Amino acid sequence: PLLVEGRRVRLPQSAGDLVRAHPPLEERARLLRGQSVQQVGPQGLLYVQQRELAVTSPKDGSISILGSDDATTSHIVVLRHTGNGATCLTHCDGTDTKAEVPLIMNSIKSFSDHAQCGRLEVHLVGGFSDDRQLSQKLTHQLLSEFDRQEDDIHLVTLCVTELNDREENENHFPVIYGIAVNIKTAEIYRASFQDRGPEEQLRAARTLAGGPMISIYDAETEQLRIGPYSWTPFPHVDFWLHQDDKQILENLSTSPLAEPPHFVEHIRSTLMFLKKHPSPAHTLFSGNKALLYKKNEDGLWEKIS
Repeated sequence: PLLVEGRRVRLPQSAGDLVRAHPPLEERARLLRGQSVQQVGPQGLLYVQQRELAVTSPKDGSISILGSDDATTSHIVVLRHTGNGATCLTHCDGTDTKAEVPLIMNSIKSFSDHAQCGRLEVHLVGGFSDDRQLSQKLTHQLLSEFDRQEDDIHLVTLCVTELNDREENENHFPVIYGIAVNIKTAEIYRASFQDRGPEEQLRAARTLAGGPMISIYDAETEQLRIGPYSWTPFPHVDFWLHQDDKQILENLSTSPLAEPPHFVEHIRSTLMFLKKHPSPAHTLFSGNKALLYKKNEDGLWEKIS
């Protein structure tokens, strides 16, 4: 079940009510929202896209920081066992939360040396008070699915939906769009990411075409493993490529007035990828082999094999 200050959470309950009733949650939210955003560079970074999961631990010699950005109505989730340091960062968008929380749980529970030290801690950030209730629904689903687990999960950070909301000109949008977690130090902090590779377009197209949550990183081999992926041709991809920025925002975004400024440019490059690669399974991959990337000496991703 989900625990706050060592006791069970009553669900359903709004995130704001939870935070107001528990001073540790309120202080964490105040401090997190108050941080200035750090521009996290590529060294030791694994950037996790929407509908992806990455897990590793402090003995990883390649990755020291997990991060995700652009959480508009979606939530970034961090589950950490403070004893062995196993740390999973996930960017959930409400596609199938009941399937996705078990994936996060199993990614951490497989690490042993877990009984003698530490505990399971969970952190949830993202979203805002959006007109379509998408963030609030995601918050409820994540809290409920974690609370139905048998193991004790201690809720440490909760900065979602109404807690993550700001207003300008009667227009609401998120405060925190992105966070990083340092796996060695356990720090979780506000962050933005300019270097989101590798295979940024392939991975974005996989999710725009409707792919489910996937785990992208093999901590044992310190290998990023991309694909093989498959999809059918994206409907009306040429038509959407010919629409103007306002039409793309209103129809291809969950919240047209809350997206970050580069949203349309990002989706145009994803649509172009889909247009160029309507059937990637046997054109972008060989013999069903994943594309393999490892960190090089200077902390950048490099393709192997």
